[PDB]
Amino acid sequence: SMKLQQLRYIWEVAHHDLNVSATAQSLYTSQPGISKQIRLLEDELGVEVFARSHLTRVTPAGERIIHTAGEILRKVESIKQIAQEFSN
Amino acid sequence: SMKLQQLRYIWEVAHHDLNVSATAQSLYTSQPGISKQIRLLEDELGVEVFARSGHLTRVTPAGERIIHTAGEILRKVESIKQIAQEFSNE
Repeated sequence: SMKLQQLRYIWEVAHHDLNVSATAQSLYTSQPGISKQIRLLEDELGVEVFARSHLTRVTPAGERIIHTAGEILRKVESIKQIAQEFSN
Repeated sequence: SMKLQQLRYIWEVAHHDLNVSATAQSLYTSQPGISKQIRLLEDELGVEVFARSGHLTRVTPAGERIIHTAGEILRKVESIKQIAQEFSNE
């Protein structure tokens, strides 16, 4: 049930200073879409990635999950590079 | 557009002797769904992960590399679930 897009969203929200609207604008998607997908992720993981009030901070569990999400996204980039190397 | 589900599929087909129906049986999904999702993945990457003949015959040279990275990705996904479990129960 966990989606790469969900991992992309939490990584991008964290690197746009927890501003979901700015994240939405840069990823050319809606703010409700991002929020709903993050909430689906958190329900499945049973932990919250961000503290809310506005998002205020990344939680201790969130710091770990986002860091691993970044590793996953770099490996997805590695797959595209492998594909480019074995084609024209 | 690349999906975690597609990385799981190419990994499991590779570890089920390239038998897509056996792979479907283990994952509790349909064989046509799996074959179509792998094809979409190969369309997006522009290379085949498996050589074809009517049946899949072998993993391609790019396929060996891509499946290996897919395995790394799946294990990192498992670690996120492990991290979440340890914090939700603290």
